[PDB]
Amino acid sequence: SGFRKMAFPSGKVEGCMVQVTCGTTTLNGLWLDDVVYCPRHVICTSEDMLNPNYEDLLIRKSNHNFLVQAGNVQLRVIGHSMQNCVLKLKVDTANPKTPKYKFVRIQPGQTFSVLACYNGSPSGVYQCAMRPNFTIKGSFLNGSCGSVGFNIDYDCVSFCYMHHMELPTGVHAGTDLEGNFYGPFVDRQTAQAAGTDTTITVNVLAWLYAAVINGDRWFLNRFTTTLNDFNLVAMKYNYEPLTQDHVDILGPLSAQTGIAVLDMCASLKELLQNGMNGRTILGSALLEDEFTPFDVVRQCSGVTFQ
Amino acid sequence: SGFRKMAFPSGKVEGCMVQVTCGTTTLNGLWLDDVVYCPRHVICTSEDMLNPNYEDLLIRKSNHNFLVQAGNVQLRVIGHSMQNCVLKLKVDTANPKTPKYKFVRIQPGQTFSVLACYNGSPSGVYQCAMRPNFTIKGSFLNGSCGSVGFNIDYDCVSFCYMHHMELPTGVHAGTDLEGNFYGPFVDRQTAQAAGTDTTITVNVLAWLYAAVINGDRWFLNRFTTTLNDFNLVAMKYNYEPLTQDHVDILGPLSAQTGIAVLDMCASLKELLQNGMNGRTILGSALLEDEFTPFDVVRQCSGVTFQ
Ligand SMILES: O=C(c1cc(=O)[nH]c(=O)[nH]1)N1CCC(c2ccc(Cl)c(Cl)c2)CC1
Ligand SMILES: O=C(c1cc(=O)[nH]c(=O)[nH]1)N1CCC(c2ccc(Cl)c(Cl)c2)CC1
Repeated sequence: SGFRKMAFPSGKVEGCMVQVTCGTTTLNGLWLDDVVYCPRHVICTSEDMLNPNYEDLLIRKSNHNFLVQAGNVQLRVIGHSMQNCVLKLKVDTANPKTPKYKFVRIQPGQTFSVLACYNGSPSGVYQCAMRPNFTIKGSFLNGSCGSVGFNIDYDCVSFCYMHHMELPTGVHAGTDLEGNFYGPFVDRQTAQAAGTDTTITVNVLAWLYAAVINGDRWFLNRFTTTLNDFNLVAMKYNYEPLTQDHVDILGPLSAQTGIAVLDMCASLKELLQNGMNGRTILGSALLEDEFTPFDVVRQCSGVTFQ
Repeated sequence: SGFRKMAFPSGKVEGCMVQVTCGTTTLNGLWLDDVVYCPRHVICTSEDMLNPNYEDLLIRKSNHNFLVQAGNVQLRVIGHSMQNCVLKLKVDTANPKTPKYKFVRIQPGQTFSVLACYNGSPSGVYQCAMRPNFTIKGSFLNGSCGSVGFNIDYDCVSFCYMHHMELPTGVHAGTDLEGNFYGPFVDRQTAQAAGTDTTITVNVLAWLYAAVINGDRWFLNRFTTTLNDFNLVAMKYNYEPLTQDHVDILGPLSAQTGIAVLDMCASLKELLQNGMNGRTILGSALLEDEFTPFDVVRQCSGVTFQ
């Protein structure tokens, strides 16, 4: 038993991280087969950051302007191209540590692991969720651009996020690995604001099921509610509305605990209206929304990876 | 910026995990050079667990009773011995992925990363602290014994924990890698209780400095206090007393923020006496004590590893 913010093991990703330098700008790249992927703003200088014309900036570069290092080994760049907001550098050596991988775009409410890197060297791993406003609440310092987010399904790494920038409010924005931003952001150093965030309701319910599995039961009651009665209260508290698909997704956790989803919703309704009265749930005094139903199942029933 | 529960990258450890089977009992082992380390209770059966005589149980075993698998490859066991509560299995092949490593015993209040494993396969990584009562608040299911805890200093993995059991209250107990338990526990299935836990004060202060670094300042004031006046309040709230060594350890965070340690103690004194009034610090509504001063520095100033 127990419940922790658990990240995926990062070994398969650590061997794909490299350092990319162009001019006096250095950041991280992702080396898969014979291509290195990195944020295209590596080709900017101080004068360009405010209103860069990336087509102009790239045509003025040649392959030898790009220094790629995998630890000690230098990788020879033999080609470059731009795909949306990511740069693809063709190199002369295929990465022998390339795992089975795919590029997926995730949805708000989904979670993934971030391998934070500096100078091509992995520094730490943590779990976060994609917020409804398409930002993530990460932990990133200068030099972290090009760090990636990923999930592991069996033996396959699904890359879903490449880090590009920090917004003024301290949250983070980036792209999928095809270079398309999450959210309405662009890779220029203008002041951009994220939309208002909401709480991910299906995740809060999954976390309450994890609490019950671990012996925290004080918030339960025998009331029930309907989807529509719940959603009326949820919207008042800036909670995402709950759909029938969400109910179905929680099925396995309902089955395992014997507490119907709409029963659990009645408990949540109560917690939203009267607070938690200085009591805690799984060691938190706030309702946690960055565990998916799948995260809970994986941690409270146990699945490994190859 | 930002602040997350960040674990060390686990790649260097993932390649040392193997599966150990003896009879119908299977758990995880740690394969370094030509030795596999695992909890000695792998040699117990249902009849033995309550009052095992490990010397008796081991003399009745031969090398061929131990099945060790590294993925597909079977490792031939060519010798066995017991060192305190860990079993050492000599195998015919040295692990080619053995990192630079050392075995260290950590102190209460220190943090480390746990690589949770099942059937020799890494499942997740998370950060925890060694509690003052020598337990950890982990997340472990059946089959997790032999999972290890570690820190990474530069290129060197310091192994500090091997998982042995879950106590009745849902917390976890284990040994260092020399097989000596943390705390007053023994590897038998008797009911054992942990002592009362306390809050790790130097860690709470480090976390308040991280909050200031990240722009949460609402709890500051201009009061100051003395070590002895603070410790009188701390003991009333089940907080570990604060020493001059702790003050010195926080120096770099005092320097970076311009807030003297005893000033920060006055803020903590206030938070303990009046609570947080439904305000939050770094996204928590409780005082967090599982980040060391070194954890904060690493995350709020940036250090990588080789
Ligand atoms: O490395 C970081 C960084 C990331 C982070 O999350 N937090 C932090 O403090 N620093 N940089 C700041 C953004 C910079 C940039 C330059 C040019 C463009 Cl066009 C854009 Cl969009 C961004 C590159 C350098
Ligand atoms: O794998 C787990 C496990 C760990 C955990 O943390 N949580 C959970 O639910 N299960 N086991 C329970 C302890 C068992 C044991 C058997 C014999 C002895 Cl002598 C001892 Cl001391 C312990 C081995 C199997």
